[PDB]
Amino acid sequence: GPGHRTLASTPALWASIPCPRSELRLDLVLPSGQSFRWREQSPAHWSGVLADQVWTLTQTEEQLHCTVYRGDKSQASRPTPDELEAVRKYFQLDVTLAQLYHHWGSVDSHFQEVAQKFQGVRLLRQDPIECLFSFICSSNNNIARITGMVERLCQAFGPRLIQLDDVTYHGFPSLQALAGPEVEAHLRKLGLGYRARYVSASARAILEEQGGLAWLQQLRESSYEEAHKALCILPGVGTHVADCICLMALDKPQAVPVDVHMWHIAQRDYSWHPTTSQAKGPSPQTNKELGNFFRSLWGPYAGWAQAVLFSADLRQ
DNA sequence: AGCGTCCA
DNA sequence: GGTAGACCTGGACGC
DNA sequence: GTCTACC
Ligand SMILES: [Mg+2]
Ligand SMILES: [Mg+2]
Ligand code: NA
Repeated sequence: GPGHRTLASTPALWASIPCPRSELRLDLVLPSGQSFRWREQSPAHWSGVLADQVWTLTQTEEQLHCTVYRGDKSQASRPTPDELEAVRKYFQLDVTLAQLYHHWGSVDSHFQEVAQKFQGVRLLRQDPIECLFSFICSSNNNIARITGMVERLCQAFGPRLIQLDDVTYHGFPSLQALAGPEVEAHLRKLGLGYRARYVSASARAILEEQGGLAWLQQLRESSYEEAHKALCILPGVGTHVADCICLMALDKPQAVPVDVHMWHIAQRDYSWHPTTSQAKGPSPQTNKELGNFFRSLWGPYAGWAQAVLFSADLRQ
């Protein structure tokens, strides 16, 4: 298929969004375990599926440049303002990150030192279905392997979009695509391990027991506490996966996912121990306490602060 | 040399 | 509710 | 990281 585009080579096909590097660093956000569907197919150019279409993104110092491959056999053209609005919404650019960074660093000198090096780590606003099933795949696993699982999931069950170079892009699967009684065994052949049952069972649960796709909108509109509790009914979704979905797709900025990294960070960088449990190792109680600790430290956007330290810890 | 343990 | 241990997969890497 | 089984 046609080539992945670069900004310098095809400038007619790109349009810009005002966005300084202090507000966004694509190389620190897109491969850091929020979305698993972006790839740096050319140096400094990131390609992936965003609102049912393939996009490539690249930055200059003050602008985010975007290009869209529409693949309806239409003539190539730069993104329209309406199309760019989807990219603006995905990166939540109405939130001003430099002001959050000032607050987090003011209350936390360790955060301040990390943030000096890791500018522009913000939170994507993801589709709830893509986020739910990607994070069901993430538990007790590593980002490289999760990325391959999500890719093969989309390849097998999501609609084909377009081919660029040797890469065939697919949309994320629907609930209905993942709900069949044959889907689990297929996802096992695709190497999802014991999470194959969780993906298929969770799709069935949403369709058969929760009212379908509208339930995720209910949870978007619900409090953090109510959305967090409700998600945990799903097979494979415990408190960490539920917090990932709350933070990254249901607009709960205070949700703080607590994984192996955040636990290591708490111990190493904060010398933290739980005070609501005599036993100090990970447990339902101590994981709950740690998320409350980070919220008390960083404030209402504590989950966004978590994403900064998580991105940095993947690099260290 | 590559098995087998650690780890995400 | 607290606790312990099993668990798919496959890269890192000590021995 | 979540599940299941046992206290
Ligand atoms: Mg054309
Ligand atoms: Mg559950
Ligand atoms: Na420090």
